[PDB]
Amino acid sequence: EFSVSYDDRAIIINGKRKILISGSIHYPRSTPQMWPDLIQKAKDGGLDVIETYVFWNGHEPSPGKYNFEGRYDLVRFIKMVQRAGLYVNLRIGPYVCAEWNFGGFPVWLKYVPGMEFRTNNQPFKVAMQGFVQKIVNMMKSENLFESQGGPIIMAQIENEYGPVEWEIGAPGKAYTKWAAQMAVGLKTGVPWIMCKQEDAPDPVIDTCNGFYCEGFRPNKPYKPKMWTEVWTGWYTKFGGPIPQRPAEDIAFSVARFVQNNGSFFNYYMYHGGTNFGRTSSGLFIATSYDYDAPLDEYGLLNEPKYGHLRDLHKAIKLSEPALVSSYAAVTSLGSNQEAHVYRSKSGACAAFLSNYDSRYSVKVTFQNRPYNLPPWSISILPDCKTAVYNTAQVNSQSSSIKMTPAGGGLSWQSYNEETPTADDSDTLTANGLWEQKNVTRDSSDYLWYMTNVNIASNEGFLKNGKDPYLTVMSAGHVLHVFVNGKLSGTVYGTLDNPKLTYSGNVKLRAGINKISLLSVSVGLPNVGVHYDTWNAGVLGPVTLSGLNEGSRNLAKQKWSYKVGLKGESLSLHSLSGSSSVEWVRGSLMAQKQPLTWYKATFNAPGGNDPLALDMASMGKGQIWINGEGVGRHWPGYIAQGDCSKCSYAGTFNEKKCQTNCGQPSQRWYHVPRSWLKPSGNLLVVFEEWGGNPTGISLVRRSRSA
Ligand SMILES: *[C@@H]1O[C@H](CO)[C@@H](O)[C@H](O)[C@H]1NC(C)=O
Ligand SMILES: *[C@@H]1O[C@H](CO)[C@@H](O)[C@H](O)[C@H]1NC(C)=O
Ligand SMILES: OC[C@H]1O[C@@H](O)[C@H](O)[C@@H](O)[C@H]1O
Ligand SMILES: OC[C@H]1O[C@@H](O)[C@H](O)[C@@H](O)[C@H]1O
Ligand SMILES: OC[C@H]1O[C@@H](O)[C@H](O)[C@@H](O)[C@H]1O
Ligand SMILES: OC[C@H]1O[C@@H](O)[C@H](O)[C@@H](O)[C@H]1O
Repeated sequence: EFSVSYDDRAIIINGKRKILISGSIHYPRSTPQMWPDLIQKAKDGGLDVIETYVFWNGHEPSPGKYNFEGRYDLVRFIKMVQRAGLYVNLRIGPYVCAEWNFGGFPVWLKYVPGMEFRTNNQPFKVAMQGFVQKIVNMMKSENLFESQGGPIIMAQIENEYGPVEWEIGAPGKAYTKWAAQMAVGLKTGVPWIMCKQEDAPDPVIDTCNGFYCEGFRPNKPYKPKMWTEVWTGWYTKFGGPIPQRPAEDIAFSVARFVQNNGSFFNYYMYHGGTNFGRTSSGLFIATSYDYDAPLDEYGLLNEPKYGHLRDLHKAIKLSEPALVSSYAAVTSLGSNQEAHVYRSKSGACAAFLSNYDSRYSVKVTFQNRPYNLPPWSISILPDCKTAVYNTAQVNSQSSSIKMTPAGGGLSWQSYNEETPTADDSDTLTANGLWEQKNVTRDSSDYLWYMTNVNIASNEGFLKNGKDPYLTVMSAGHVLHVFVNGKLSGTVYGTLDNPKLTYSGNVKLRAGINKISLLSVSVGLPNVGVHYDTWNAGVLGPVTLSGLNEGSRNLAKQKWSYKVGLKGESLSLHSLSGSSSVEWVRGSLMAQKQPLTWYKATFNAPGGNDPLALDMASMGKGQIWINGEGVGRHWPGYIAQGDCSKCSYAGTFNEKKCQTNCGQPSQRWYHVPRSWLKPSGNLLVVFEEWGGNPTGISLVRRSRSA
C-alpha cells in the first residue's frame, strides 16, 4: 500500500526519491490550539516534514501513571500534521537532551534499584524498551506510520550517543547495538535514525547535527546524507544573552549541504516556543525557547528569516527533479569558488554556484553567463541557466518587535511565605546532609535545610564586638541563608558553574539558634556524560567559625528537611487553592520582600495578538494563570557576555551574534490566550527574590517592518 525506503541518494517515499525540508516543533512548548497555526505557517515556510522529540518525563510522571492529555497529546499533534498534508520525523529518544528537564528522563527513573543511565544496564534497558515500545504501539494503533497511511516517515532512537559511547567504552558499544537492534525489531515499517552516531549499526542511518553539515558523510555508501539539526540560533539561559543566527548564514549552510549530496535537513528549531511550568526547561535554561527560530516564541513570523528561507525552499523544489535524478559534480570556479552541478541523463540540470570568500564579492562565468556572488553566498540555478536565488541576498521584509501595554495596573493581594525552622517534632531528619533530588524527587524547586545551633553563654563573641562566621557550600543552584528566621544572604550560580559558596558574619545570641537554608534548583542538567549523578543542594562543608571551640562542623549533626513551600501544599496557584484569605488586601502592603505570593484578577485584552507579562519589576519565582503554570521568571538575573555587532559572513558560533546584555535575561513571559476566560482570570505569582507587583503589566506582542 505505502512504503518508505532509502538509497545512496535520498529517502524513498512510495517508490520515489524525495528531497525533504524539515522543521522542528516541540508539542509541549506550545498549546493545542496554537498547533494548527504553527503547522500551517511551517507548511507555508516550505517544509515537507515536522520533526519533534517525545518527552518521557512529561508522559510518565509516576512509575505507572501515564499522561497524554492537554499539550502532551502526542497523538493529537501528529494527526494535526497529517491534516496539513505533511510528514513527521518522530525523535523518540527516550533521551532527548533538548534543553529539557533531566534530558527528558523522569526523575523517579534514577531511583529504581541498580539503575544506570544510557549504558549497558538492565534496569535502564527494561525501562527504556518499555516506553519506546509503548510509543510505537500507540502510533500503530492510531495508524500513524507512513506504511499505514500516516505521516511518520522515520524515527530516532537515543540522542547524540556517539560522544558518550566514546568516553564510557565497551558498555557503550553494547548498549548502542542493543538500542538499534531493539528499535528496528519493533517493525515500524519506516527507517530508523541516529544523530552523532559514527558507527550506527545497519539498517539505522546516522545523521548530523550542528551549524554546518556539508562535509558530513554517512557510515555506509548506501545510506542517504541527512542533517537532523540545522541550528537556527541558540538557546537562552538565565544569566545569559539572547543569541541569534543570521538568515543569510543559515541559508548558506543549507545550500552548502544540498549542493553536496544532502537530501534531508531539519531546522532546529523551526518553532522554539516556551518552557511552561517547572518541569520543562533544563539546567539554568530560560522559560523562553525562542531560539531565534523562523517562528518566534509567540508564533509570529520572525522576519526576514522566515521569508528568506521560504524562498530558498522554492528554489530547491524547482531544483528537485534534477537533484533526485543525479549526483553532485564539483567544478572549480576560482580560489574560493565552486559549482556543484546536478546533471540528469534525462537532461535536467541544477547548479549551485558558491563563493566561500567572506571578505569580497566575486564574479564567475558559468556556461557563458556571468554571475555576481556576494561574499559567503550560494546562488541556485534550478534550470542551470538563470539564478533564482542567492543566500546572501534577502528579498524578504525585515520586522521589529514591539510590546504594547494592554489596559493598566492591577489590584494586587499578598500572602507571606513562612520561614520554617527545625523543631524537635520533625519527622524527616538525618544526621547529615542529603542531596536535593533524593529528597524532593523534583516535585518542587524548593527544599529547606534546617538545623539548630546551641550557643553557650561563656562564648567570646557575646561579650565583645565579634561576629561568628558562617560558611555554607551547596552543589546548586540558588541558596538563601536564614539565621533565626531572617535573611542573611543569597547566592546563585551559572550554567557552567552551578556550585555555590555562602560566606558571612551572622547574628547569634545565647541559647538555641535556628538556621534555615532554602536550596532552589533551576531545572535539571540535560547534557553530559553521567550527568544524572551530579548533585544539587547543600551537601557541605558547613562550618561555624569564631567560637570558644575553633570551628564547629555543622554538617555532622541532626538536620531537618522540608520539601516545597507551605504556599505550594496549600495549592495557592489554583483558584480553589487561593481560599485561605490571609491575603493582605492592604492599600499599602508587600513590596520587595523575599518569599511572597501575589494575586490579581484581570480581563482578556480585546484582539488576536499574543500576550506576555512584563516582569522587569520583579526578581525570581514562578507564574500561574487560571491554575496553569506559565513557567519560571528570573528578570533579576542580568545577561552576561560579549555582545558585539556581527556580520552574516564567515563561520558562525553560538556567541557570534549575542544580544540583550546588561539587561534582564528574560523580561517578558509568554501567556497563551488559550488559557484565558473573557473575564475573571486569576494571576498568581510566587516572588522568591523580591519585587513590586504594581509594576507587572500585561503587554501585546506586535511585529512589523
Ligand atoms: C555525490 O555522491 C556520489 C555517490 O557516491 C559520489 O560519487 C560523489 O562523489 C558525490 N559528490 C560529491 C561532490 O561529494
Ligand atoms: C537519600 O535518602 C535516603 C533516605 O530516604 C538516605 O538513606 C540516603 O542517605 C540519601 N542519599 C543521599 C545521597 O542523600
Ligand atoms: O540547542 C542545543 C541542541 O544540541 C543538540 O546537540 C541536541 O541534539 C538538541 O537536543 C539540543 O539540545
Ligand atoms: O533486548 C530486547 C529484550 O526484549 C525482551 O522483551 C526480551 O524478553 C529479551 O530477551 C530481549 O530480547
Ligand atoms: O556541578 C556539578 C557538576 O558540574 C558539571 O559542570 C561538571 O561537569 C561535573 O563534573 C560536576 O562537577
Ligand atoms: O560553510 C561551512 C564551513 O564551516 C566552517 O566552520 C568550516 O571551517 C569549513 O570547513 C566549512 O565546513
